[PDB]
Amino acid sequence: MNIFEMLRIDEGLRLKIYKDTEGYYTIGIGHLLTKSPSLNAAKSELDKAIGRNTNGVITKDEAEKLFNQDVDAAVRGILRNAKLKPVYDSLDAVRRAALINMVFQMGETGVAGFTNSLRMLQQKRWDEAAVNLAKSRWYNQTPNRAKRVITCFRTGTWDAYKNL
Ligand SMILES: [Cl-]
Ligand SMILES: [Cl-]
Repeated sequence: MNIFEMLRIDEGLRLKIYKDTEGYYTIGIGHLLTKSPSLNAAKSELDKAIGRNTNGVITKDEAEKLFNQDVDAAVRGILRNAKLKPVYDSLDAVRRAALINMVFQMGETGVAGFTNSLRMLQQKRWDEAAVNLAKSRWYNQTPNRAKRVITCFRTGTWDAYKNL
């Protein structure tokens, strides 16, 4: 198991423009296009991202290329973020993957806001951090995914993703 496989399970793969859990235009493997309510604005972002006139549909290869970029960017956002970097550096491989997942989903800013959970992760107080992470909009809106990520923080294993 790895970050790519993990996120592929969490996000799925769709080759046509679609709406995410928040109603935002997205495509591929959870690649957010825009928060604007207009499909045309979404089509425009897509063409700009892919480099061609897409008509809202992409190939698998195209989807995978956006995915590669997005993971890379998440990692880089973590390393450049003063609050996130130290956490990330303190964690083991599985848990680092969990932090990347949250950043991929909610952005560097959103995660950097989980101040208390971050402090707990850094201190390696696993059960306590899992309980704190659950007291969030994130958990209440996407509970199954959140439970999977949280299990990773709690146990340090990929158990929640094995079967899927
Ligand atoms: Cl892009
Ligand atoms: Cl979910």
